Amino acid sequence: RDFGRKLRLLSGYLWPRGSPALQLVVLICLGLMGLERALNVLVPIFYRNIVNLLTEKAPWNSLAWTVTSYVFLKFLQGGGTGSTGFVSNLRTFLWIRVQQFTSRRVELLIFSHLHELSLRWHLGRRTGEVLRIADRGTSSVTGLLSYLVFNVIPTLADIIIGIIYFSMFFNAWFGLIVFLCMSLYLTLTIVVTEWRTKFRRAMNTQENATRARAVDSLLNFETVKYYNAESYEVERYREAIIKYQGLEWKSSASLVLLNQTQNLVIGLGLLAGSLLCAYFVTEQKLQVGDYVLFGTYIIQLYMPLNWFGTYYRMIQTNFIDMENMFDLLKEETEVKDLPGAGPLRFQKGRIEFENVHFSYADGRETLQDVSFTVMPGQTLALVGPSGAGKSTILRLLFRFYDISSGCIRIDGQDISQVTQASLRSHIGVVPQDTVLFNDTIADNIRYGRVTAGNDEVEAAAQAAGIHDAIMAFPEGYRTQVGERGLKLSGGEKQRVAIARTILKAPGIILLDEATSALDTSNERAIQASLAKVCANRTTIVVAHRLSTVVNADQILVIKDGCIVERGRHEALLSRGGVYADMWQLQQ
Amino acid sequence: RDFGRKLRLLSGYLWPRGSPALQLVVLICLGLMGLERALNVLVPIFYRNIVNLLTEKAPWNSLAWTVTSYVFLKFLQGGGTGSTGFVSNLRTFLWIRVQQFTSRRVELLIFSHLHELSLRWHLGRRTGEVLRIADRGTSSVTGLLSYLVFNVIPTLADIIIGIIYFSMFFNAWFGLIVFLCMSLYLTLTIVVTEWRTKFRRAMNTQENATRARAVDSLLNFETVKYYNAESYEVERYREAIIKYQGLEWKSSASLVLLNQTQNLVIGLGLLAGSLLCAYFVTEQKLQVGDYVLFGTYIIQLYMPLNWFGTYYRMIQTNFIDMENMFDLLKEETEVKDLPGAGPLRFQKGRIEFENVHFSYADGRETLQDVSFTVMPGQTLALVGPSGAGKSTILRLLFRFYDISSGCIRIDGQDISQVTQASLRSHIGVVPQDTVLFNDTIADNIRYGRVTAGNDEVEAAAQAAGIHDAIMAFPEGYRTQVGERGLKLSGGEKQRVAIARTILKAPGIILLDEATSALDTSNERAIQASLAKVCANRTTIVVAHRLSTVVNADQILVIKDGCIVERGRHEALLSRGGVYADMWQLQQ
Ligand SMILES: N[C@@H](CCC(=O)N[C@@H](CS)C(=O)NCC(=O)O)C(=O)O
Ligand SMILES: N[C@@H](CCC(=O)N[C@@H](CS)C(=O)NCC(=O)O)C(=O)O
Repeated sequence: RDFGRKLRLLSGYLWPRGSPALQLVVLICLGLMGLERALNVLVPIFYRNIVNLLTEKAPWNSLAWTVTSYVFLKFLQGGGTGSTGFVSNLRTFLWIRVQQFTSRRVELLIFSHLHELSLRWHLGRRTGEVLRIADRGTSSVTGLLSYLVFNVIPTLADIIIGIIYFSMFFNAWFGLIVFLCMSLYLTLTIVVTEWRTKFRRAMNTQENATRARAVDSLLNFETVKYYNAESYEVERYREAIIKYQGLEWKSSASLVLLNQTQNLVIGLGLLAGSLLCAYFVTEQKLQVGDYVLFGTYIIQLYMPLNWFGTYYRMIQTNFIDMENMFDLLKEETEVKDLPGAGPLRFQKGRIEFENVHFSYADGRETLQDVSFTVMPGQTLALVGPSGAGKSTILRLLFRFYDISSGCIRIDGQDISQVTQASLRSHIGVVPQDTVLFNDTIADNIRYGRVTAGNDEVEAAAQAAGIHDAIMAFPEGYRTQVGERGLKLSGGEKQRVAIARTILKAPGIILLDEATSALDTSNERAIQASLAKVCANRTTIVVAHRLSTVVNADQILVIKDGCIVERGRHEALLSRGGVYADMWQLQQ
Repeated sequence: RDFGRKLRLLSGYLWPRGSPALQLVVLICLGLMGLERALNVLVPIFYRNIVNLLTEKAPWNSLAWTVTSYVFLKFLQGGGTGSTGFVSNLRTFLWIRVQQFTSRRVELLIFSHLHELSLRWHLGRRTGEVLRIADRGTSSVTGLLSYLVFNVIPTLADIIIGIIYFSMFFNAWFGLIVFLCMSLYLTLTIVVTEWRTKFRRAMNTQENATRARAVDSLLNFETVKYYNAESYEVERYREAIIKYQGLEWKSSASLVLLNQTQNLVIGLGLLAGSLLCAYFVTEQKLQVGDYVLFGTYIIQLYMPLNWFGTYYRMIQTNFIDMENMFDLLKEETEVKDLPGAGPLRFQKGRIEFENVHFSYADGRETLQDVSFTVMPGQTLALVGPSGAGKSTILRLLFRFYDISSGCIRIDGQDISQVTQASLRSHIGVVPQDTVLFNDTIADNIRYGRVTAGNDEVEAAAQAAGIHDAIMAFPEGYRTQVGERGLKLSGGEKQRVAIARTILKAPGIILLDEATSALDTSNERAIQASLAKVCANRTTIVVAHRLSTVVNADQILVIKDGCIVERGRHEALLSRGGVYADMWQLQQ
């Protein structure tokens, strides 16, 4: 039933293909499992020997030695519920290390491969669902291995070994009795389990619904604002509670029924076995100790079978979760890749366009036959209505999609024939809302270059005029910054964005202006700093204000993928066309 | 150790003081617990009888009947791990019903009392934390009762009963042996359960930190935007994983030690008992069956005492959660309430203000000596800068806070000592951002009156001009609406707000103008509807546009708690004051 490939993948993930100091640990763990399985069978034999020696008035010495050996063996073996003895504890003590190793490896792998994807897929689904999928996937990879290997194979092996022992060394009917009892136990526990899976899921769905209902009567506090509607909400909560309680009652009972069907089957068992053994004993066919041996063996072999239910249920789920996570990882639809080879030669920073058409969505087209060429060092600007074309062309400048038709070349070299690393390193981008994550300002600034020391940080503090503002803070570089720490203003995060821009030392500045209201002096200082970092550097600015455009060397207007102005600035001044639009935009 | 009052409260919650059909259930459950405890002691006596009868070659009939009785008894008693037998399953089968009843009652109580609170407390902390506190509180109330009553008292009772039995009917030294073994087991379990507690909490904190770290590398997709910072994020994740794995390893190692300290104190005890019993057997002081009897009793005590060991931590945690939930319920910070008695009768709706002072924050004061009086049917309006005073006075019209100093009267009756029910019933309020929860629009409309039938819904749909939209939707009143369903426009939700306003049919309309830009024809239709619902009804409107002011009878301007305009509409037009502000607002 397609289990072959599944088990092959599980085996692949089991063996630590890496460090050679862990295969020895795995071998030791398997040997310990084998020793535990042997002890589990050979303890009752010593119990029977003790009883037999006691019933024939043996001398004290042999009795003492045998009882000491039996007690030591019981201590080594699981002295109850399987998972108590010394052997199982050592097995856990090594498997924790091996499990941590494998979980770390798989988690790093999935994290890196998920981070390697493109943007469209990352906007396709929300982050919470995918993070939950990943966490459940790694938890399943560990737990399914643990559950199967160390709780479902040992139990079946114990069952088979006990059947063989009873059929060979004890009699010919006890084997049949045990086999029938265990077969009935297994099949009944399996079915009952499916019926219960049904009535249960329905309980989890109802619980999720009744929990979601509760939130929207505490997060939507308009009840009193509208009317005296406390009674209505109370009644609705009562009805939801009633439904959930009914489903819960049905579930819990299924469990009581699985539990008792089991406690019966094992019992019809004991009876049959105990009655037959007693009858065989009373006619000198067996010994006294055989009775206690059979009782102890049946009890001890039934002991780890009490959870087969939970185990079926889970070994299933975790398989579904593994399917989901492997489907996530196996996806190869990440079409933003690179050619076979070819670095980038950033000679001077030439940018050219040749009738490029692109539409980020489907159905209709937004950008078509856009063509313009910018001399290096000139601060070209883009203006237009409230549209998404500006952001689109911003992204195609940054190799964030794949152009459907056209060509984008830089310095006489196509950007589609080079790796993303150099092209993205040479360009610094300032977004509208520069949001930062939870860390100190020191690593925030060093985020520009990992190998750059604090010398570049001091240089940036001197250059960007942030030294006085930074040292004004009494907490120093170890200040708690972010949503966890203190809040900052928009101007401050723009300033730190310029700081990391100077850290980058880029070749092109594809900056986007923020729309924050501020005094003209601070904005002019910011623009002066931007000019002094983009001096003798290509610059593209997107804004709705003419202050940055009046001194700009070239201005373009985009109207649904159309450009109607070109040439030098004096030509546009002499046009006298939408210059009315510029006049009415100036005020 | 302060346990007395806590146990008294637990006893209070245990007995269902309500319906008379559950006292019988509780009595039956306690009787079943007692019967289980008796069986758990009296089974090994039958085992010893069987062995003794087998060793003296008893006749077959007595042996068969005794063995059948013993097997039946084992089936009735827990045939392993305590929670398997028929008796325990029946106890669960009734406790599920009683637990559902008590949980439902406590949850409804806490929900209603929490919903009765005021607003400032609800802005003191977010809803998620308080809801999680409530849910943990109810879960603890159920689980702590279950854990204690049915798994910590029975085990200690079993220990004491076994000690008594061994000291009385068996010998004078087995009691000492068992007592010493059990005392050592308990004390070692307690101490190792504490040291491990520490190391562990540290594991939970580290896990929470690492998990929270992952979300801020997927909700902050700026890595590609800034620079090739995949390596830095991968390294940071690796370091966090390393720290978490170290803490996890320490915790697992601690667990492996508690387990074995136990499996020893049990091994030492069993060794001593078995050796002494065998030596006493070899000198004809005891019987053969006493050996198997002693062996079979220790195993029982051990199962339960194992999981006992664990249950310490949980009783402790929960008692913390119960303390938190009871502290939440005992909170009395609801200062917006009503005097000892006094209903309200609304005649016509006179409103007067006599130099009232109010400050919702602390330190400074915002609203002071505010005085105005509104004739019925006059749409009095407030205007000013970007300030919250307008919303504040909107709130004080609704008895949403307590006036610091002054006098507020409606219809010549002070509102500070009247019931909130009628006072909020006679007044309808239209907010700016009307948020609704997950349900159909039919209930959204019916929200006006719980007792109102569909006849009023049809009449209001005809009156408010919303029937055409209803017929437009092919799903009718049964359309799936809300954030889970399809979205609606701002104009539509304002319209449904007016619809529920007509459902209320109030006497005073403390409406607030919507801040949505829309076609002037729809706005004039909305204004006509508002006039036709506010005809011969008092109205107060807050807006920054002159559309609601041109026809207004009286307009007030707030200047950080100052009012300088008063009089009739012609009077304020002729005053020649902030009329300049009116002209400069128009264009
Ligand atoms: N009756 C189950 C016992 C399994 C069990 O009780 N384990 C706990 C989990 S720690 C459980 O299942 N209780 C909650 C549930 O019903 O799922 C079986 O025989 O497999
Ligand atoms: N040897 C453990 C057995 C109990 C146990 O391990 N139970 C599970 C809970 S189902 C557990 O504790 N695992 C998580 C943990 O280590 O706390 C003890 O004596 O406490």
